Amino acid sequence: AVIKVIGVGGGGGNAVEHMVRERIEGVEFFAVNTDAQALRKTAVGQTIQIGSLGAGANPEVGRNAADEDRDALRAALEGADMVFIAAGMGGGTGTGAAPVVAEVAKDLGILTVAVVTKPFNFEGKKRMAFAEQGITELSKHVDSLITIPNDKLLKVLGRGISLLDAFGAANDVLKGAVQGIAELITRPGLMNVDFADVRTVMSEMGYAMMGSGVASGEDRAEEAAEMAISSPLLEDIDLSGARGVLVNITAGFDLRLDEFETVGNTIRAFASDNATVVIGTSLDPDMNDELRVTVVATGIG
Ligand SMILES: Nc1nc2c(ncn2[C@@H]2O[C@H](COP(=O)(O)OP(=O)(O)O)[C@@H](O)[C@H]2O)c(=O)[nH]1
Repeated sequence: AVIKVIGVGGGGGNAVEHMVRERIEGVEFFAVNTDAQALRKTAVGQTIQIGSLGAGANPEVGRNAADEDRDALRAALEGADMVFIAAGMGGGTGTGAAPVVAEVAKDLGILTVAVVTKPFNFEGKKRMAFAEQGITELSKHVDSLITIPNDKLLKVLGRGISLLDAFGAANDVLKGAVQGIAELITRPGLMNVDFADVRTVMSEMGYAMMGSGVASGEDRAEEAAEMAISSPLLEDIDLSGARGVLVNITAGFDLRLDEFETVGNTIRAFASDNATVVIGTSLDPDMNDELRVTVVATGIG
């Protein structure tokens, strides 16, 4: 199983570095950027410089830069069963280069999943608009596109929170989407899913969203699953309208087979009977009494 994770532009590079620091098991990390100094400071193993004033923040340099290096991108990606593309949309490199990265992955026939953010509203109308044109182009070359509007992450951390901390939160959610999907394959627990099942729920489906919950104690299965369903990242989504649902139960060695059934029944309660629902587990030996449920609805709208 060969899974590659590609951070594109500055924000995406910070995200995959965060995934590298905290470890996602069984995947290869790449950083793609035009800024050579950015890639030198990055702690990711594989880095791919693409491309030949106030012209870096323009998506078209990013697109042209990646069009000029398709063969370099193609060589990094080939041989992969699943590619994840991480980017903060809104800039010049991520917004322009990520859809080229995607098209290259999908023209090689790889299951291609985008996980990207929309900028905070304080970043200005211009970056909000850039981000939306870039997501539109991205959605044409990806099997699933998971969007994270950064403003939802204020819904749990308000305050006069640090700009450092706001973007650390976006790093964390990007990592949770990637790890929620990937480690169902690379780190299965008692109930393993097939790669075919993962393929069926993500493939040629369009818009997706992610939600997560964690819980402890005798009822952790029900409360973790219901916390995921009511995650603010899923607020405006009618889970009964999603054509696909992927569910990752992550626990330690103490996962009970009746807890898996309880997460399953609770998710299937809110899911349409005409959807593809896939419930799998992941084994994290250092989780002791905590149970994580991550829900990915695909094929929405
Ligand atoms: N996850 C994450 N997102 C970021 C970070 N910094 C910026 N962003 C978001 O990414 C968007 C694009 O910025 P950036 O990646 O630096 O521009 P680019 O390199 O031209 O694509 C910004 O509008 C921010 O909303 C970061 O450190 N981590």
